[PDB]
Amino acid sequence: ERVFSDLASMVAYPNFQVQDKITLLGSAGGDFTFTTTASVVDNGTVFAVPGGYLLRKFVGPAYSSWFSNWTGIVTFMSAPNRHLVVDTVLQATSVLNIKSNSTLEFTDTGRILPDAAVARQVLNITGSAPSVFVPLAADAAAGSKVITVAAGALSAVKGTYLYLRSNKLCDGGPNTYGVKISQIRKVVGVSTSGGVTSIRLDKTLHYNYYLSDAAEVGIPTMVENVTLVSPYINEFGYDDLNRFFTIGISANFAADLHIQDGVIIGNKRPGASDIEGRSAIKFNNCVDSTVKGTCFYNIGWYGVEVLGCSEDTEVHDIHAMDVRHAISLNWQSTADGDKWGEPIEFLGVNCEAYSTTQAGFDTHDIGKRVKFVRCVSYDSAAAGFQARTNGVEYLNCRAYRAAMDGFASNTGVAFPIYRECLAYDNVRSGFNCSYGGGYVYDCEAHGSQNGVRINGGRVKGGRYTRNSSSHIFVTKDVAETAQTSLEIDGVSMRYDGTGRAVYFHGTVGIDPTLVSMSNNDMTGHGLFWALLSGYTVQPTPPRMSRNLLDDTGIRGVATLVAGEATVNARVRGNFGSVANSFKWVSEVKLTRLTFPSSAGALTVTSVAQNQDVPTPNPDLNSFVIRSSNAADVSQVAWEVYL
Amino acid sequence: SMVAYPNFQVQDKITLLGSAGGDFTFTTTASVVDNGTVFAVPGGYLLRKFVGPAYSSWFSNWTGIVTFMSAPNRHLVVDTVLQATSVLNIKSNSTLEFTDTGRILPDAAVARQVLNITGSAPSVFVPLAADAAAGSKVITVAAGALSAVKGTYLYLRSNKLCDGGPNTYGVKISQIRKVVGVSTSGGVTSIRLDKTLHYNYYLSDAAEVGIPTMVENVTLVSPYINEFGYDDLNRFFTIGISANFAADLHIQDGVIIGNKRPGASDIEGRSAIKFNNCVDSTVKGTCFYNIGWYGVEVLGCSEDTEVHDIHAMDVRHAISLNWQSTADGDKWGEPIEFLGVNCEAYSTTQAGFDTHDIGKRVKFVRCVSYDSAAAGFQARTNGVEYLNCRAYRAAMDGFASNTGVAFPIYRECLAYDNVRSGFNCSYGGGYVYDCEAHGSQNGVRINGGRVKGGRYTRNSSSHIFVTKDVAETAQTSLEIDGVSMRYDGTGRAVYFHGTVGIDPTLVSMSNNDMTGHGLFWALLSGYTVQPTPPRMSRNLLDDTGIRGVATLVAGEATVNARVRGNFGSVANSFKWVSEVKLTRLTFPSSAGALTVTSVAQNQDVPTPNPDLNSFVIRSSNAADVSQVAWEVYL
Amino acid sequence: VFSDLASMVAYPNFQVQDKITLLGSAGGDFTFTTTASVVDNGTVFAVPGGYLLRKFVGPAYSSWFSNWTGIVTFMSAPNRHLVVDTVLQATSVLNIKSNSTLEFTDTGRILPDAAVARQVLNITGSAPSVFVPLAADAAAGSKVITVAAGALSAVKGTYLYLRSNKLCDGGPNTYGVKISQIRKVVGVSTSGGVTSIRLDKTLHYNYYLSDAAEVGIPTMVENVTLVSPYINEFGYDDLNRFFTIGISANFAADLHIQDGVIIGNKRPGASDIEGRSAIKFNNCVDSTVKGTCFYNIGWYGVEVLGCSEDTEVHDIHAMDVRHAISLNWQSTADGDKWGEPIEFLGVNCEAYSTTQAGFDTHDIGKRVKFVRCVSYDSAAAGFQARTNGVEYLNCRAYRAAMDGFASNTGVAFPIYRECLAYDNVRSGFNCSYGGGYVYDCEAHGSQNGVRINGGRVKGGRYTRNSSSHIFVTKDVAETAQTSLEIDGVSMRYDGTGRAVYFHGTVGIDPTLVSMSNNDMTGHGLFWALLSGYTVQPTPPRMSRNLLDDTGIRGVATLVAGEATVNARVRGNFGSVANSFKWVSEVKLTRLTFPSSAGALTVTSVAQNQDVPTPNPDLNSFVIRSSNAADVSQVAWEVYL
Repeated sequence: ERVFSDLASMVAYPNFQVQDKITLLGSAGGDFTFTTTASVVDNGTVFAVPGGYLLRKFVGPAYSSWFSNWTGIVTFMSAPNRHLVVDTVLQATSVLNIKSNSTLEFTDTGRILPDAAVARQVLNITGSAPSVFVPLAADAAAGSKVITVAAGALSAVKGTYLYLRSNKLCDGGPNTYGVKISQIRKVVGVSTSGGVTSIRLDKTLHYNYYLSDAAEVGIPTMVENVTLVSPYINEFGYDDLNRFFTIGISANFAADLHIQDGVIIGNKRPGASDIEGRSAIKFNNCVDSTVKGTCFYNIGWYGVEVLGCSEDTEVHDIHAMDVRHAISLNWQSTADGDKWGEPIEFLGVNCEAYSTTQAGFDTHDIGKRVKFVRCVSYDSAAAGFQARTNGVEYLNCRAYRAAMDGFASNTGVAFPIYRECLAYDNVRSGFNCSYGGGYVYDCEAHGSQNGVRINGGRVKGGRYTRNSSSHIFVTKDVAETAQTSLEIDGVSMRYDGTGRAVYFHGTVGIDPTLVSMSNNDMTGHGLFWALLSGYTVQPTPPRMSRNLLDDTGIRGVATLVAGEATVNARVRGNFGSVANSFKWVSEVKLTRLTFPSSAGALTVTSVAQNQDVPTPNPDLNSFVIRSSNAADVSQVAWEVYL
Repeated sequence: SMVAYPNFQVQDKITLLGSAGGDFTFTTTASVVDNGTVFAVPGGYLLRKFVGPAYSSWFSNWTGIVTFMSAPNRHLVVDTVLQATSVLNIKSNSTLEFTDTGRILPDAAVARQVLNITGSAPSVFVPLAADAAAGSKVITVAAGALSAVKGTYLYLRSNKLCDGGPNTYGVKISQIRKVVGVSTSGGVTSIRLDKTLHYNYYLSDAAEVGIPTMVENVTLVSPYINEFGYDDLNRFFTIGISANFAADLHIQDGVIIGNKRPGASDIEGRSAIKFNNCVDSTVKGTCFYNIGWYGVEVLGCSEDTEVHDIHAMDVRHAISLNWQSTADGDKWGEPIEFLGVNCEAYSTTQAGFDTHDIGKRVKFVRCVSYDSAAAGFQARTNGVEYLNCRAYRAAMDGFASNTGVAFPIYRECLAYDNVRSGFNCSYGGGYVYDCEAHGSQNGVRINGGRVKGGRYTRNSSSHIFVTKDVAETAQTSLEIDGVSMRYDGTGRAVYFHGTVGIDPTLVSMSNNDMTGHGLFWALLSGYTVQPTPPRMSRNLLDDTGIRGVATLVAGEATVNARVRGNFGSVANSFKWVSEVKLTRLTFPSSAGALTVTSVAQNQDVPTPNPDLNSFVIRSSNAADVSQVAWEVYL
Repeated sequence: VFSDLASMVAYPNFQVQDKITLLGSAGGDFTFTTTASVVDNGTVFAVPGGYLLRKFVGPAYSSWFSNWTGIVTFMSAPNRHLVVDTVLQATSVLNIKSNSTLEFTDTGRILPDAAVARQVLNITGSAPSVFVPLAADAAAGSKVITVAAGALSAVKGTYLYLRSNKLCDGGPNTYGVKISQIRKVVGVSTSGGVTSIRLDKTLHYNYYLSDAAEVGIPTMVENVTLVSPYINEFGYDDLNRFFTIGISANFAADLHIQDGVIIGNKRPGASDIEGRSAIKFNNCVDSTVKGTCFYNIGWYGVEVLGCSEDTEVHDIHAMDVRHAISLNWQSTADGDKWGEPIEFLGVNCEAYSTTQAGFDTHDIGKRVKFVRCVSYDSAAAGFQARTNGVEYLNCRAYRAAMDGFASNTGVAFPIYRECLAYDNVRSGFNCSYGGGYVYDCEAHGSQNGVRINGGRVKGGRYTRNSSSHIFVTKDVAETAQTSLEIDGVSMRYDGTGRAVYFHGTVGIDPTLVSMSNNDMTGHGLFWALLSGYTVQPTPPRMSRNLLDDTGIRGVATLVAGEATVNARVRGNFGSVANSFKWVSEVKLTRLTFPSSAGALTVTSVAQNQDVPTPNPDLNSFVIRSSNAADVSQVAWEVYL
């Protein structure tokens, strides 16, 4: 039974015995056990004394308020299997490394303030790539459950990881840097027969790993099962104290790293220029890792940066304000040598971005199986969403007030897919997939120069309004890009006092006959449903089927007399030869409703359009129904389409 | 008795027993007594020594718990059954967490609120120095007009009216923002905000800004308010958890029960959870039973609010975004950016999921309403979006708008056995995309907009009902495209309501599946003169006798087929006939232009046989011997 | 004070007033008591004269306990919160009771007994011991049920279990499982000899007196939270260390399982073992599994059966299991069974290398939905529906050995919305058993993109399918063909299969199919495949499809009432049984209006037949007028 009023008194005491009950009072107080066994001093949980060590007695988490200084915190977390609650405002003077099976948790008022003297990383979760590789014993196709190596070449330990690579190029996107393939897999079974060890993986392979590509495998060092609960890195007012950092949380070769909530603020001054590499959270070669609920303010580079062969990565519920990209999947520069890995299986869901300096949500030109679900970007300085890898899918995303395009692909990028996405008041376009096609399904764009820019693919369903030039702009990024077939079907693209329905860009080589337009609502555009520019000669129109161009004077019944009737109706057409125009006429569907013996074959002719000045009256447009039988007196139903 | 003890000295080492007691320190420094972590004793105070959370079991009384929570930076674990006699206020950077056994029983002597999380409105406003349009990252005020501290909040308002919906009360705009940057130059202070402005804030509307005192960063973990059996004890409350001017309030799981008797009448204002002027706040997983008013009420300028995974049973609305009555003076704020996801409602006394007539960017995703006494879902603000929601057995409509409300959007929503209709957007248009309605009087009631895709069955009157709430509402164009609305022994495909002035020519019907309806694909009532029909393009009406090949003899062939039409003049009917598509398959020199005539329909005496209906293909060339493929559409 | 526990518990003269401390392992403060206590050797110890109780606030810790037996004893009561901060070696089932939480630190584990395969965690209520008849019919949607006054005592906040002889109606129900539901009492009143019991949730079947509808009081285990359960560990198979069921729940309410890892009740990649599911929910309500990972499981990852209602499975990863998720039937071979799942959500789940279907139901269950789930490398299907009207939203199947998505014998109309199927061997979607609704889906890399006997294929996109994109067929010839709408589908030629294959062998009538506004570009004369017809069948109705991309719109000027137009007009006019007779729809619109304007028609369709490669830029048709003087300019558009 030994009681001490302060730390210095306790640690100077020379008479401790192992059977003693020991108590410290004050801000780091607690109960202690004396031992002679060599213990790792950290001045919070272990203290040196004459004759041995004092060990704080506790179950559950450790608390930062137990520690004398930052140095001790770093020492404590240098070991695995730690649970530390940050319940004080810590002043960092070095990087804090976190090891396997560890949790760092913050209370409402816990903080790590970075060092104002030197910009450095705050939290590191750092594994490493293999130092040596062995060849696969045989090719392993995509979908393989097992890989094989020569017996004894590699220690395969169940529950640990392997890192596979080859010279095959990443294939998710254009991959302009020529990044090579890699994947991280967990060993779940092992068997050896005939000199070959067969290693069963948790997940199957997503590329063909071939010996002709020097397919090989090594053992990485992973940091696994790290939880960061409510990390609070820096604090508002940081810019008045010149207090910054580089990367907030940097992970490399981590597995099951889960980041929940928290706030990461201020590795640049508010509203200031971007700073290369200064991402808030960076996942490099991480597997089964997540960021859920974290908020980001005033970040020099990306909110969450995902690169290398990061696989089964998810970002949910983040709010990112004044950052370069809220989320960016990244490439790796091969300027200085080979690099390996693209992200595979990425989900961003229910995330919000405000005032990004570049695209709200971004990929670079590699990555596979990338999905964004119910994300929203507001007031981007560039695009709301930018896809640079192929076939990125967007489900129910929204972009508001982007300086350029709500959603866009980019040079050489193939067919992003937009489903029920909504674009409002983006300056240039709602959707810009004019670089290499797009699939635009049930989307809406309102308040742009053009609702969609597209060179080929499909615009199916959806609704477009308040677009000053046209609702759909068939164009290219550059003239060299190939136009492909474009279907526009079931789209509501009515006239609302603004632009035309569809703009064909002759300037860059658009052939309108590669477009087909079926069952669209183009009501109100009259003779001005199309905009054309840059044509040297009048081009042939798209195929057009059962579109709606007018809402009045569009169905009725006529009675022939002597084989003919004149019908007043909003029939329409252009019969001129002006180069930037189409020659076209309404499709008038005729059906016979009485059946005299003089019934003949019916046709539409004599289309006249009222050109009263200054205001034309389309209700005095007319056409003639003529029968091949000059005695025809049939009643004929008529319907006017485009 | 520890507190009555005469002679404590600072050095003295201290222990309170009693299984919920502990270790203590003496001090003379002034401390706030709560009889749980701090006690007055002659000469000074005893402070409990602990790290991590406090526990309710440490406190002698509810009043001590209240005093403890009256300060910010508190973490309290409720590990006992607490008997409230006053409101528990929670302040910033605080957590209230309940164990499996912890509970707050409401005050039995006074029905009152249980939890309050209450910030305050600004005490003074200053005008904006310049117009700030929607999308503005910065606002300006005269230098020295107020002190804007980075990390703190601003409350902006003007006389511009909220614009999310009809706004019949004339609620004015407001928003709450966080200061992230401040610069002063040339007598103007420019304040950079976390999030951009969502309205124009104009000097002409007396745009102004003040500093609210927010309660920020509160977490309520598994709140258990009241318990089953409460009604036998006559133990109720008014509002369970009331928050105003809060930021980052997060409520997780828990159960809130019983501010009315089970199945009893509603009580105005008795919401389980109320969010007024709250930002970045959420309710996830909570369960609600026997609530007099709304499960989660959301009002004022609440922005970026989410409700996930709740279950609400015997409540007025599970979720309701609200208006504010301006009868006694101006009010400010509509909700902006609201998500309800994966929520369930049972036996609501009014709509399952609701808005009033203001609110912007409101979305409901995979929510479900069962057995509502009114609608499953009610939109009273404009452009509410519903994704994959479901309504079962509502007493009126599965999904509905209301008077004056524009264009709800329904995407892949499903309506089953709702008495009146699946979807009722007859008040001001609707967009009904790939939806389904089964088991109603009418699948969809709609005055204008779009019904695209989807599938309709078991509707006794008709699948689609083109009508209005009142004859004075405008009919607008209606597209009906790609809809499956087959005959299944019940109603017709489309009902045109002449009584309220519906002009069928404003309707267009393309590529729908109307198989089986025969001559009775349309219902019409209230027409005094036969109306002109909708445009119709390549719909399916029959599945048999609908494609073949005919050979002309002397320019003619008679073809048996399920061709159909009505040629009469009855006011409540359409004159129409099949679209028969003809294509030539052989190419004699006598090939002429082709036409359909002599449509005849069988009228056998018990049941007509449409396989014996016929038409004639006639050529303009009297010697034509062409083979002609024919296909029958509506 | 003491220092080890033989030492503390040997002490012969404890009295109630003593202040006691154990130093070292499992250390803390204690007090003495003479009241009968449940010895657990962690929080309660027997001592000369009575018992020592550990003093603490908040959770207990497994590090406090001398052995597994004590852990089991502690958790045998309700209202327990235990943190597993050690590696526990199980030798018996751990039962968990109401209002309890079992939480694991990253290193905490339960290692199963290597000597005997048994269950690890049990959360076990019980069915009623007695039932009483309903006093009146209670239709679906009822809020209240009635019983004779005094027949049963219904306590607010407790539960009821309702059943009748009516058969479960979610699917084919080949075992004849009967209906049941679990409901919570929220109100009770009695009048005129009848007790009316108000329920939390409404009834989802008609409960009729003619079906012997009855109700009893089950004993539920309620409010159990399992935080990060870690069951078994990698390398278990080297120690022959297995189990049967990992977490088995029956008659539980508000059981919530968060994260954790369950591994190894079979050897890696070994044969399935009947019944050895990782998690099993039987007759559970308002219960969830979120985040859990599963490896090397003999049966199902999550098994859901009985009248489990309002069950959700989110965010799981399952690798080397029979099914990741399976809703189950109950065999009635030895007697009557009751209950089908009602209201089930699977969201954001991932399956790899399942030995059978990735995500599964058997032939009962109502209101089943899978959202954003993904199956990789299934040895059977990615997704299998055996109950009626299972809905799939934005789900993905990759490289299944059979079908990406499939129904099965006697199963009606699964619904696929925006689902994606890649490189599944046989098909992307196989709903050829009983119809399907295939909406905006994609299938790439299969023998056939979709196999279907009736229903709708609407929208979507199909590529790289070796036989055809759509296969109109049946499982067996006895299955009914119903109408099939194919509309708005992109099913272009890309060097692989045809657009649509009509299976005459099983009696497919092509006229029951309608094809409108599809993109069939590139297929030329080979847009259909037919087999097993003995007589040329009549084709589907076709409306405004795209078959060619070049030579498909122009303007012709008639001369003497005719113009020859070179265009990619197409048709087949032969009689070969496995072929259709058909021709392009050429839409004609007059652009000039001479007095000699007559009615227009297409004739003389001529198609180049150069060997080995035909040149369709040499195909032609003639526009002919009824007026031999017609000189009209005529717009022409070529469709299928």
